[PDB]
Amino acid sequence: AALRQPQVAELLAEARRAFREEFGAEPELAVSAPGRVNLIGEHTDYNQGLVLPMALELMTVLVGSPRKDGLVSLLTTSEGADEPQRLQFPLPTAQRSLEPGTPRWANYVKGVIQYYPAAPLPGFSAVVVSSVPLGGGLSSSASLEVATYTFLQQLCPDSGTIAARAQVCQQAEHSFAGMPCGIMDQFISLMGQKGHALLIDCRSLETSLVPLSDPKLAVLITNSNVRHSLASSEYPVRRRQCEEVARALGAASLREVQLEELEAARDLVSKEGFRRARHVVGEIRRTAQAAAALRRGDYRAFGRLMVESHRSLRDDYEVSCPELDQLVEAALAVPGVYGSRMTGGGFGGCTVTLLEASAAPHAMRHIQEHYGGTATFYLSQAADGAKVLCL
Amino acid sequence: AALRQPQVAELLAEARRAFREEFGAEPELAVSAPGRVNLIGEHTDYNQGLVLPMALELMTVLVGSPRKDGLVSLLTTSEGADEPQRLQFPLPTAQRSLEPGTPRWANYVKGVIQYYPAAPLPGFSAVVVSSVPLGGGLSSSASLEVATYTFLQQLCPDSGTIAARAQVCQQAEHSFAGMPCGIMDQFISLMGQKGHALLIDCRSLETSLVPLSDPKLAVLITNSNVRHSLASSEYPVRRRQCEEVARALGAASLREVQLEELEAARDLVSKEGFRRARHVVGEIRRTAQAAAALRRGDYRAFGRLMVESHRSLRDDYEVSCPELDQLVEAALAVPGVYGSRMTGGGFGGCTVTLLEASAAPHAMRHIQEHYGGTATFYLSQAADGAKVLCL
Ligand SMILES: Nc1ncnc2c1ncn2[C@@H]1O[C@H](COP(=O)(O)OP(=O)(O)O)[C@@H](O)[C@H]1O
Ligand SMILES: Nc1ncnc2c1ncn2[C@@H]1O[C@H](COP(=O)(O)OP(=O)(O)O)[C@@H](O)[C@H]1O
Ligand SMILES: OC[C@H]1O[C@H](O)[C@H](O)[C@@H](O)[C@H]1O
Ligand SMILES: OC[C@H]1O[C@H](O)[C@H](O)[C@@H](O)[C@H]1O
Ligand SMILES: [Mg+2]
Ligand SMILES: [Mg+2]
Ligand code: NA
Ligand code: NA
Repeated sequence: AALRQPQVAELLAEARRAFREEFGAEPELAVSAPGRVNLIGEHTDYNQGLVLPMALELMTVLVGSPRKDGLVSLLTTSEGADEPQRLQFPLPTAQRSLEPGTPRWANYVKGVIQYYPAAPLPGFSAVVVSSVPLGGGLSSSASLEVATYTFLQQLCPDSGTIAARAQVCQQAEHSFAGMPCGIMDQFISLMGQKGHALLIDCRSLETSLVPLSDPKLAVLITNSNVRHSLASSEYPVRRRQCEEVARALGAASLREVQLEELEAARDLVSKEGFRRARHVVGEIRRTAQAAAALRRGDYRAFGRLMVESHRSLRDDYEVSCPELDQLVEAALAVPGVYGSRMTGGGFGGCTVTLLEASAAPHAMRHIQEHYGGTATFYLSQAADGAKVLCL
Repeated sequence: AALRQPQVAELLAEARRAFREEFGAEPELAVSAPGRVNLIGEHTDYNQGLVLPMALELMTVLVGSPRKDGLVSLLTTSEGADEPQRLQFPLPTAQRSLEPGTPRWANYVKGVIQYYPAAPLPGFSAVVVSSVPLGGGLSSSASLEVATYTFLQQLCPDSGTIAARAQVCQQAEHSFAGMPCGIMDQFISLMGQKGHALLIDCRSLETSLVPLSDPKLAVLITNSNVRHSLASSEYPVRRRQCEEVARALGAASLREVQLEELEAARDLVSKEGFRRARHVVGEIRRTAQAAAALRRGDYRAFGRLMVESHRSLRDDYEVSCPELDQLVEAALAVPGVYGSRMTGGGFGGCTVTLLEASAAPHAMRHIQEHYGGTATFYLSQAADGAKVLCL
């Protein structure tokens, strides 16, 4: 059975209750920002590549009020954050910028405040609630960042585009969480549309909505509930390796490189560098092709490209893990599935399976049996992106 | 001088004031929906073609409150609107539906109510204010429809998609306003992102957000301050003319006819229908070429394609008028101007001019000095789509 995904009104109700308790009054302001699953296009965003994510009904809700004292007071209800669940700190000033510290979870919020481009920002009181599993590879980090950004807009309206907001949150993750992420997770949290995946061009920042308007078609997310300790360990190593292959080929990014230049420049780069870069040029072509397939309603072919994505991620990019491999195989055994693959950064988190809606019950029953650990499941539809909730 | 474009704060404050005077208390809810300019792709939307509009900073703001008495009570502050500017009527029920009546401006709101897809809808009191000029060709009609729709979502949440909202608003315009528009104006008012043009495929309802972030580039809008009612007359004539050329060629729409295939099929259709179809099929091709020029920052190429769109609308489609053609040829004589063309329906309304930012002041002097009438100007950036405003 799939996990019940609580609606915005339920999270917003728990957020109001926890806030009213903590601060002594009803909060004035509220926002939501969703998590995400990448259908295909993994380890391409920081290579100026193509990705095809959708926003989930799994989301972070922030409620709060402005203060007059220039302090920030936070409570997260998520049990997976490092303690304390409470933190206060002063707004950054001309005299003193914020610095990352403990607890680590608040570094995400500190970073978005630090880089928020509009002034004057007042202090505020806020509670965070989330149905996005922390560390699940469904972007709880981006969801928290974009909820924070969208809350700050309610206190002090910004002047810029949705791309700039995504880049503020990305910068927060780089400087304050030490995670050199690409733009995808922030961009989909902001830009998601109900009943659509987004083809995102991480070079141009052009976005194409592709309809997911088909009740025969189900996206199943399977959480391995494994988080191996290569996560924010081997991810920065892959990004730097890609960037060295590009510079040693004289390209601004691997987006500017094709498999034929790469094969011809094999002696200019490490054996490992070649393999990383082979995944990325392949993956960019696969996600352009997969987008076109999805538009024409050719699920068979989209599934094929998904399974080629998994193989490439597992062997050439080495960011899968026995648990994710086992889920992907178990899912491909089930009559009615088009494809299955790891989604997110890897070394744990979730798989994304595309299949016939009528197969979902069997798919779940099968996968859980044929999995060593304990999988949770989500039947997900493409959700809206970040919005204001008027209290 | 460009005409001042009021900010959302100034429009909220006017709407609340008018709402306090009329209904005796502060409104509970607020929304906004923008007008639009079409950069290229005219009279293609209802031919299942391509369009490239952007949302304007000109907008409609609805503020209101739910009622318990199943009544709708409305006031517009637009002095352009036909008398009376205030109106009360019951919601439709099982037995009885709303019908188009008088005043005509209220039919846009009656229409969105009648075809609003979710229940139950309470009665409501609302004030509308607008900075979109009524009848000026920047789609005050779609702006009013989308702001009404977005307001109805606050009373009674809907569960369909962004495209289904555009269709409800299009249907209201067809049945209640008697104007068989395509989907462009409703779609951009819903889907507009600040700093972006929207490439809409009106066959697949696929959309691409294309960035417009060269601040040396500007979009000048010149209102002719003319409108002939050769327009409400000839729009539906052009539409059926297009439908009978497709039928006569065995195609579902002119989107299925390539330009060279149409040139070789001259003998299948009237020499009038032929020229109508040549505009359309060629405008669809020009829009894909214009999108591609935008993506590589070729404003010269974009500009020349706008001028071909204009010459085509003037000669082949015959929906320009002397005022629009004087405005265009005056703009093209200004150094720094890339292109100029009539935008929207025709027979009046505005031109759109792509020029160097630093040339705009000279262009406004030249165009006015060389125009037989009284031009008004707007220097508009790509703006946001419809949204909720929290009071
Ligand atoms: N709602 C939340 N409350 C507290 N901390 C959160 C919340 N959402 C995310 N986090 C923080 O972000 C971290 C997860 O980010 P990351 O390791 O990139 O995984 P993912 O984004 O894939 O879930 C958590 O360990 C925690 O620090
Ligand atoms: N804010 C408004 N208040 C009242 N009526 C409005 C408003 N905005 C639009 N309308 C209605 O829409 C009509 C104009 O639409 P139309 O003739 O299609 O021109 P356009 O959409 O190009 O401005 C007005 O005459 C009026 O009936
Ligand atoms: O595709 C891999 C994926 O991994 C993590 O989710 C990062 O946050 C994204 O930017 C992206 O790099
Ligand atoms: O492109 C011409 C244009 O004309 C009018 O604005 C209609 O409202 C739109 O649907 C479109 O057909
Ligand atoms: Mg993350
Ligand atoms: Mg109109
Ligand atoms: Na199991
Ligand atoms: Na004049």
